[PDB]
Amino acid sequence: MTVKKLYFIPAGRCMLDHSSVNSALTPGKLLNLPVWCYLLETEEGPILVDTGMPESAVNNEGLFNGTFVEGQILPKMTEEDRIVNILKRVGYEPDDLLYIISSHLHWDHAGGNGAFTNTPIIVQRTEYEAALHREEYMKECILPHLNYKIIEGDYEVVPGVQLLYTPGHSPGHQSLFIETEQSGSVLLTIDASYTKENFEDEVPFAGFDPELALSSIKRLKEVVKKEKPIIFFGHDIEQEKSCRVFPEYI
Ligand SMILES: CCCCCCCCCC(=O)N[C@@H](CCO)C(=O)O
Ligand SMILES: [Zn+2]
Ligand SMILES: [Zn+2]
Repeated sequence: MTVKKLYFIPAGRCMLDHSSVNSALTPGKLLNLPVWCYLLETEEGPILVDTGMPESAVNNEGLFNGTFVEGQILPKMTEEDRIVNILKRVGYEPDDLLYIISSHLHWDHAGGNGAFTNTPIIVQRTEYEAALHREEYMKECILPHLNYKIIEGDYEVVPGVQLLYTPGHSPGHQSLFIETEQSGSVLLTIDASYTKENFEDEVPFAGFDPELALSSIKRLKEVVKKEKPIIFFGHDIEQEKSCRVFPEYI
């Protein structure tokens, strides 16, 4: 009925201009933000939520030089942060995983997807379709021959693991509502809100369709009012200071 353990796994970092976490701010200060993956230990097996950054980001802060985000996004990734290495240190190989869940196919969430060539990768149809043509998607995040499990809308992965369709930040973004043995209800917003203030205070942040993103935040607030979960945001430096991280779990 519940997930046995929910692990927060640091998967490197990325510098992002602060105007991407609060659209009102003047550009020109970068923030060193966490990149997360999550590992769910379930009765049916281990499930990995997101896959970190692509190998091209390893020791390559200048990855986005020459692109429309030059100077605004700089990966902070070492060899240790490649998802296969993270998993091996934790105690898994890619073919051990039951599912991969892609919140969305942005570069720091699906950069590791190519490592999983057998495991089904659960991703929203609207996200998959966007990734095929929109400029903000890297080739590494939309590789053609992976075992995609394309879904549409809300979806129950296994008992205790619910996906909530939360488009706006990206065209097919999805968040997770998890029931854990130790903590009960947990909401992982992922990038439906980078920070607590994006969520609680509806502070605008980077997104494909900010209006739609706000509607998804409103939807999540309805879920929160009903379920009273503990809530974790996508790239929140303040919250990171108090997060239990691997080998601790919730
Ligand atoms: C030109 C190749 C792709 C350029 C990537 C554009 C960035 C799109 C927005 C994005 O992926 N933001 C990241 C946060 C900062 O790394 C995210 O959604 O987590
Ligand atoms: Zn994103
Ligand atoms: Zn993100």
